[PDB]
Amino acid sequence: GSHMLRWKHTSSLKVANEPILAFSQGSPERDALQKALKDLKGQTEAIPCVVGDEEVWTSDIQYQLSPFNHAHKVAKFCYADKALLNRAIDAALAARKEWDLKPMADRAQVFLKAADMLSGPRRAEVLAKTMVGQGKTVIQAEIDAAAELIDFFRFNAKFAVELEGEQPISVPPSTNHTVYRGLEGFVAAISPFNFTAIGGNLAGAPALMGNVVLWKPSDTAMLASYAVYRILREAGLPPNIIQFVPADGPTFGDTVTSSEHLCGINFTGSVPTFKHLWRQVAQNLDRFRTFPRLAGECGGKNFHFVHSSADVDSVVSGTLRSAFEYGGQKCSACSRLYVPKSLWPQIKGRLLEEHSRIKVGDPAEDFGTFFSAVIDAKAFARIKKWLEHARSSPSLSILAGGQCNESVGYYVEPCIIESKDPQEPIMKEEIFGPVLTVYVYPDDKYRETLKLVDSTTSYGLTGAVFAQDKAIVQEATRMLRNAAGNFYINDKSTGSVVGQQPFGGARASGTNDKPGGPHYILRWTSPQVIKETHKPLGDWRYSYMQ
Amino acid sequence: HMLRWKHTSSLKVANEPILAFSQGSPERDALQKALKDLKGQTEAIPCVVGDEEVWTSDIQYQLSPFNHAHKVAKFCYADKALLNRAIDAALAARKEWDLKPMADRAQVFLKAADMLSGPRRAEVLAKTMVGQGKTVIQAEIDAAAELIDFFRFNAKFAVELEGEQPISVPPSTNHTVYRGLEGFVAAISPFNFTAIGGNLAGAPALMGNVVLWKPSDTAMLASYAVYRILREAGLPPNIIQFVPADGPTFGDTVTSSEHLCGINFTGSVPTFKHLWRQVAQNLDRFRTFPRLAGECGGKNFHFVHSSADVDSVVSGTLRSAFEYGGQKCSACSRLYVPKSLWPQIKGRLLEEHSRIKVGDPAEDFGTFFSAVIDAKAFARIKKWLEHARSSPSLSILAGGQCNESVGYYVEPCIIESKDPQEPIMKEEIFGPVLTVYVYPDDKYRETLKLVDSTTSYGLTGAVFAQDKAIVQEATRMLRNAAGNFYINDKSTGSVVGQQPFGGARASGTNDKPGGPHYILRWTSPQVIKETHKPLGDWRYSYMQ
Repeated sequence: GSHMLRWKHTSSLKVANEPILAFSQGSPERDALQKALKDLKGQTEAIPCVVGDEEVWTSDIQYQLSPFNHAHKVAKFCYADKALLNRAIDAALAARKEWDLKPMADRAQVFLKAADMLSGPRRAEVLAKTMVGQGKTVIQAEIDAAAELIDFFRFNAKFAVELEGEQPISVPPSTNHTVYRGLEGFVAAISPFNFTAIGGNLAGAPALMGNVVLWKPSDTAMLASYAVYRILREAGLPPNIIQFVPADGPTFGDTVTSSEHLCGINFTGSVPTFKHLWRQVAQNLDRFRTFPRLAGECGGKNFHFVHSSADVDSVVSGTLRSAFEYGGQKCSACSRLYVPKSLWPQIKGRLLEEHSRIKVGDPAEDFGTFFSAVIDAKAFARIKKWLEHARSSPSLSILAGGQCNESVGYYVEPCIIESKDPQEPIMKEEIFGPVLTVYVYPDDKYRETLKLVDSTTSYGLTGAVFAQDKAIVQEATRMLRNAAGNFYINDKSTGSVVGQQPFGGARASGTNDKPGGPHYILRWTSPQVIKETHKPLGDWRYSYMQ
Repeated sequence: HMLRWKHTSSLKVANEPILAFSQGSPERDALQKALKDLKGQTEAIPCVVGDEEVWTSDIQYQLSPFNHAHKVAKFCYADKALLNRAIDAALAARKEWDLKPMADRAQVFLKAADMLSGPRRAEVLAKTMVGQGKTVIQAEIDAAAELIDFFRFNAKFAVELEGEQPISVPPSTNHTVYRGLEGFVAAISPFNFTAIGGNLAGAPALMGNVVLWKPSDTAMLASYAVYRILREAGLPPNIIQFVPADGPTFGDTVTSSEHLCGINFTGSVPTFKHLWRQVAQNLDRFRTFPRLAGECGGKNFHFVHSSADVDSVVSGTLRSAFEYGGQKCSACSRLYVPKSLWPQIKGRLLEEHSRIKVGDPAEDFGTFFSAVIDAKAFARIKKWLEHARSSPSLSILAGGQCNESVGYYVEPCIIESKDPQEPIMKEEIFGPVLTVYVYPDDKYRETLKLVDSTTSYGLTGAVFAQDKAIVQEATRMLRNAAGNFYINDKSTGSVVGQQPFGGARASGTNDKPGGPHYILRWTSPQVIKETHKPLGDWRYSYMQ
């Protein structure tokens, strides 16, 4: 009755959130970051595609510009052509079986080592590249390229190693065991400009689970994304496990959805693009060896709802941060504020006062900067068009800000707008800029207004309620159950922390796979169950048949 | 502390015993009585929307497979209008159900499980026997044990899922709310397991969803019995709508609703692909991205190494290939045998074959298996038998007969193929048809590669061998050839909580019903962060 398959005990991992640094004057991290910023001034990095260990250049040359000084080309890179993408697929597939068979703990080690590199010796580098290339301030780069990315790597490693301990029941005469296989084929990872960490997670989490990946990073985050890629390779990621393949979006999607070996798309970006990819997979369903798994996070139109019992100062500070940090370029950013008439004079006064103190400028040169330029010319143009809409629309009034200037960087001042119409298009459409719209509701219609918060937009990502009345908090929490996948009581709608607020929402906001939580990795494994029976089978007949 | 989170508890459950049905036993007496209760009976089964029993003019009949003159049920197809009303009524009931504590929803399923275990066991077994053509033991493992286990184990998994909570750090408290999906779920269940219908509709309902359940026409009698048990166990109105319907009509209607949030499907590859494509076509109409779960069949193998225990190969293969007429997504239909063992295995298979009784499972408990499910299945299987008679690379070694004059009767059939790539080695027949390929002993490794490469499927498979090195090698080589992989056991008969069931390649999405993660497909988590102290400045210290 000897067991021919032997299963080894699996270990556990102790991890904690990466501490956020203060960057106080005289601190080593402030000095190190200033040096790293200086190291990037006037520099352009030539960033190749990487397939296996080969640096590959195509003729389709592209540039990443510094958002706050667009004369500065921070990187020159190139778009992979269809030939290179297909070569990358073939090479990844040829490397997959060995990587998938590697113990989970050994794959995890790569990510734990990368996390330690990011935490210590490479922190200043990835922060500086995120600041200069994506226009983040010190603290926005810190929470993203350091803390969040590090946390994704450590927490997903923990969740993955511990997943192997989730095993079925065995009853004599048999032993049952679940093998957490990677997906058979390759995964396409498509990451956004606004968080360096998201690129690391979109490519990294599937790789952790035994997959091979073609990673198309965001053009406007290339410098920091490549830094992360190199760190993973230095941390021991073998060749052909993650292919670094910047590419034209449509071209990339066409190529990966045309491969019989596509097994997943891990996407963060626009609703229309996610839908397009979903439709391409559906169109090509007959060619795939298996059913591809699509994961998408697709944005929001997020709210701060204020009840008359709210702490005014908390509303003001939390809303200013949520609406304007990183120029409002977060899928979680507050863009609609609902205020009761009774509190509006106080809140309006405070918002306008604090608004006048917000500094917009160069985040590398002036650490006094609250936020800097938006990401690129396309974003600038879109935001400018909304500001013009606000000026023309009778129902919209600009209370503060409204200016923009793209002569040196893509600079947009923080803008506060009041709408008399809770259904105005500006209350519905995601702007991805520093543009806050306020709707003032009569206190006596708070319940009807909560229904409007829930029904006005197509999105379901984040939202906050500010209130100190328990009954109201309970009621609002029930009414807004599906209006936000990340819901906040007396805190701002942005700044989810890995392991604390797993992030994601439904409605138009995506598939809600909750990166940052313990279940996200399950999308990237296809379990097999093995039953070994240790005694001979008896007769095919059953006793009741006699 | 505006929000207080009541502590969650654990739930202890064990597998339901499989009963022996020995002479004089309470279960055998009860089953015989229940079978007698069904003889000559036709139940008129309505659509059920809320508590309303609804009849349309589109009358349909379920026939007893082994005696098709016996109409075991008269039912009707829900039209587009009725399906749309069912959606509307379900959606209006959803919020209250979703807000009900997980433990309270679980209680309905635990009560249903106890009913199925005891007072309703004979009923659901008998209805599965008479309506779907199962023998006593096949009905027992399905309508009792598997269904009871789905209900108890999913309840345990769901209650314990609420204990999976994030880290809280002062001054904030974080909590995950495992919300049901917003919208309705369409459950589309197959004829071949009463339990699967219960799971496809029941698991999403457990997680706070509302469901339109289209049961299989050819399993209507037992499916409605399960539905009624759920309602009696406390399932409120409009949580599961009982809506038999024409397949295309049902799919067209649910995929046309802006409120579709999931399809839980078990059935054919082409139908699943069609539904997937309908959802993709209508993406712009949906309020959210619908979640499709599909289990889509297999072309499953038993691979024999020369060191195998021959008697185990023989009994395991006869069971896997022929129990319930081979009408399992897990059934062995391709057997690979080394030349050195073939004279033994051939001789034993052919001798035991002659002893297999095919007949009426209600009247003769000596029956190994009975008629296949319906006229369409009979015709498809006959086409394959005719192909075997035509093809020069295929030889019928035993069986090959069929007769639909009284029931849809197909004898067990054993075929040898000289071509390991013959279409019969690739395509799912869903009948009692076993094809054998004999390989030279010294080419076992090349043959393992063929096991992996020949078909489009990835569901079940077994290796019979008593050599550790060979088992380790085969296990590695066949890693993606089977999502349920067996060493020295038959490829069918997965048990909830022991062998979570499913596979990839063309076999579906592999969500592993029967395991702890399946329920995650039917929840959309929300995380609530409550901060207990006023927020500070919007400025940061490093800015000063």
